[PDB]
Amino acid sequence: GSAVPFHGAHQAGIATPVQDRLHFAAFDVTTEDRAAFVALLKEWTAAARRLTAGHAVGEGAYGGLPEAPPDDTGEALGLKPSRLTLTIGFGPSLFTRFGLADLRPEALADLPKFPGDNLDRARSGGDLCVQACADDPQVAVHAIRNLARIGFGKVVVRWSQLGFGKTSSTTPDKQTPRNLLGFKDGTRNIAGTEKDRLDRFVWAAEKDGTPWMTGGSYLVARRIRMHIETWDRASLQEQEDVFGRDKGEGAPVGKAKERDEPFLKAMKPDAHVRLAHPDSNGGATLLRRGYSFTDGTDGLGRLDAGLFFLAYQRDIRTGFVPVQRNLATDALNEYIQHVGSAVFAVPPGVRDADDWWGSTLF
Amino acid sequence: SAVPFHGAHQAGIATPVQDRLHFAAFDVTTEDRAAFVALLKEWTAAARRLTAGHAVGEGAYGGLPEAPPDDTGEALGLKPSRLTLTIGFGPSLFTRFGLADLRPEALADLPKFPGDNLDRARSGGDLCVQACADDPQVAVHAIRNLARIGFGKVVVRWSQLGFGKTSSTTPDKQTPRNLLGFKDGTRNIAGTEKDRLDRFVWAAEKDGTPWMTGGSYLVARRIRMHIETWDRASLQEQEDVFGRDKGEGAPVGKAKERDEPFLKAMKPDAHVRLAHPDSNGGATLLRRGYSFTDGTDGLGRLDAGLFFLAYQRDIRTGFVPVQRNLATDALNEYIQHVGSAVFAVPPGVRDADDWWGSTLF
Ligand code: HEM
Ligand code: HEM
Repeated sequence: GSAVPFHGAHQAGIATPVQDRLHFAAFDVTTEDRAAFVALLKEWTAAARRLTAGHAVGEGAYGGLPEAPPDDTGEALGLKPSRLTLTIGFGPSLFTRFGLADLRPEALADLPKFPGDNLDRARSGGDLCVQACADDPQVAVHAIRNLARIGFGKVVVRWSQLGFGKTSSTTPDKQTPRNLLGFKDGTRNIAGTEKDRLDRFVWAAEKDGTPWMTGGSYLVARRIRMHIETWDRASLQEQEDVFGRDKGEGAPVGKAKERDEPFLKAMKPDAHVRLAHPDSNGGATLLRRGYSFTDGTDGLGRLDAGLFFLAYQRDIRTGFVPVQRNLATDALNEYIQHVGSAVFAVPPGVRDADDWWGSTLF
Repeated sequence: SAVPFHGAHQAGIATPVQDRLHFAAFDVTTEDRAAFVALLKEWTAAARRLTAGHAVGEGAYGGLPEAPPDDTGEALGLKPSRLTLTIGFGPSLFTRFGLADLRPEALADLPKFPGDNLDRARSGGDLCVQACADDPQVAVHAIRNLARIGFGKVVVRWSQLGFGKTSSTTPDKQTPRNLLGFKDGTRNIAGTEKDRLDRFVWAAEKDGTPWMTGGSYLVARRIRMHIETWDRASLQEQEDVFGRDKGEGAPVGKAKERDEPFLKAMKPDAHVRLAHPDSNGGATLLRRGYSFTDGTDGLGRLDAGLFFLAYQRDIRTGFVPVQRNLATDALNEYIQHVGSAVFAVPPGVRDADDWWGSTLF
């Protein structure tokens, strides 16, 4: 229930241990006033400082003037900080505004069309995003709700996504969670202690060619529907062939323990782990940080399940794109479909109580 | 860490309220009474396993490679997490299997209420399973696997995820707050009150339907909140809507949350005043609902609210009179009922040989 420090060279919510709950919101900007938008950014940062510490935003949830609405909507009163992190990102469409065209980073690449893509334009894109992660879903909702409220008239929510449970790990010393297909997800990720690997693969460096992004990262978000009816009638051998790990232990095929190193030649040629592995992609490596979701039924008598996939990388062109291209022949494609997509530039961290979100850009 | 599955009553009604909810309504697709009884028996065996934290059937792995696993596996390595599984039968079940004359009179259809805007697709249902647990993945895995075992005899009509408190960070006799920011549950029937449970919650044999003795009747209402509207109301408006202050949750004019309300100091259309048993001829409810937030609708608005669950000894003397009295509730300005269902929740599974529905079939 402890707090995660909000200030740093990097934003929390990336290398941070993965919290149990996600509330992800993408916003469109509805003001042309660059000065108004900057004011919003400073205001949102002040609220984030309170929220991540478990304090009410503004002057609190009650005790103000009786005839004025409370500053804080109040549903997180009495709750601990619950490891809340708030991570902000800027979509490519934002750089068409406030005369920011020349500042859009090369590494913020538009994604090409991928085979099987069936993207819903209304749950894709967005001028910016806020990733709220916490162990308590009420805490995450309260944060998004109160940010949107403060931004009323300058931003609106385009689409949002709640994840009821993580399917990723930045802490290999703790139990690896399972996704809704029943497999451990997160074994060979990048850990928050591997500061060398984070520099090489996650944080944008100054020499990369966009100085304001130094210390930031780039985020790919993909909403992926799972065909659980199809999956649930496949044999155990089929399911394990698709991945290249056994279902029970999550060990690479042929080996005994989850964390034994995969021997790719023993896997089927179209096995997910074989195709995604850095060694098959010129060393391309990703920080995976996704969550499971279910949004009711599909109206055809079945549950509707999926995975909200999130990846952080130093350069979308050298991270997500090569690996996703290599999955064109993935055996997993038979059981999933990508139905939403968006990319963001995640700026550097808020360095101290004088700094603010996006200060290096504006 | 676990809640016993067997008893005179089903668990998940008087037992401690768990942090998360996965509620699913099912429609029945078979006409064959025997095939349905067989499914009820299979479901009971699976529920025994799930509530103890074990996989269904012969497990999630280690079986014959050319066979699909009995259990879909996403709860491997998790704990029982206080999972309870509570089944109920909707009025429409009784049009099948020759059961028409066994429908309890207390399982009454709900009137249309002023301001209802009920989504047909998220209403009704031949039966329900309420899955409560401290880990949402444990609850989802239970619904996912019962549906799979039932495939071909039942389909999922609608499903709802909900959250209450998070018990790892929140003390347990701290009242949870709803998404309007007000404490919710202060004056409620507690699981410790055996006498009030008998008076108000459990069906008795003299009520008229012997096979329902020890069961209860369930009303589910999906209630959307107009969040953005609520959040623009003054603090005084919000407190006047309920008749309690927002910070402490004390009845107006009182000092503490648990001070008994003085109804005459509340506005005549305040929610607590209209819902209180003294304003409804003594009618008293066991509320056991959960908040929901499903995302955002087409207008950028927050799709969130209260998934209201009330258990009672007779719908006609429980939910119906109280809800009728809310016709003029000041709260109506900020909420809308958009889904509804009622269910007869049978008596408990007595022992290892018993099964869900045995007293009816
Ligand atoms: C529903 C969609 C997906 C599911 C169920 C899934 C499942 C898995 C599983 C079970 C593993 C093995 C354990 C681990 O090392 O984490 C894995 C590994 C991995 N996945 Fe996926 N995955 C999905 C989508 C994706 C996508 C879209 C990408 C990249 C575009 C990706 C990239 C990777 C990578 C890089 C690894 C680590 C391979 C290694 O280095 O050993 N996955 N995935
Ligand atoms: C979004 C919908 C609703 C919200 C936010 C809400 C909220 C509240 C709040 C804050 C209280 C006072 C604290 C407490 O004793 O629990 C309360 C009391 C109560 N409510 Fe509601 N309520 C809702 C719907 C309903 C409905 C539909 C019913 C019945 C049909 C109902 C019946 C009651 C009862 C019986 C009490 C106890 C009053 C007393 O005995 O002091 N509520 N509710």
